[PDB]
Amino acid sequence: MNIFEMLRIDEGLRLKIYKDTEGYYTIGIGHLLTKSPSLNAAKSELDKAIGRNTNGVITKDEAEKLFNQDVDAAVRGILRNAKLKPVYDSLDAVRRAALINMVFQMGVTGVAGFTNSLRMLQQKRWDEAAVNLAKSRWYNQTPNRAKRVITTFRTGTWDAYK
Ligand SMILES: [Cl-]
Repeated sequence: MNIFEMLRIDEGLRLKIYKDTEGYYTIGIGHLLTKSPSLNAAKSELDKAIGRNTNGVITKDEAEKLFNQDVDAAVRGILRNAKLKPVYDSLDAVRRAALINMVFQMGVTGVAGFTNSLRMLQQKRWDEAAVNLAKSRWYNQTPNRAKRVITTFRTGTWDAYK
């Protein structure tokens, strides 16, 4: 298991524009295109991202390229953030992946927001963190996924993704 596989499971793969759990326009492997409710806005962001006139549809390869860019950006985002880097540096590899997953879904800013949990993570207080992390909209809105990530922080293993 690795971050790529992990995330491919949590986000799925879709080759035509679609709406995420928040009703936003996305494609590929959780690649967010726009929060604009406008589908043409979406198609516009898409062609721009791909480098061609897609007409809302992309190939596998294409999606994979997006994904690669997106994991990369998420790591880097993490390392460039003053609240997050330290956390990341204190964790083990599996747990690092868990952190990366959260940033890929909700962004730096959003994860940087979980102050208390970050601290707990930093202290390696796993059960405490798990609980605290569960007290969030994230958990309430996307429970199966959040449960998987949380368990990952809690156990430091991949069992949730079996
Ligand atoms: Cl879910």
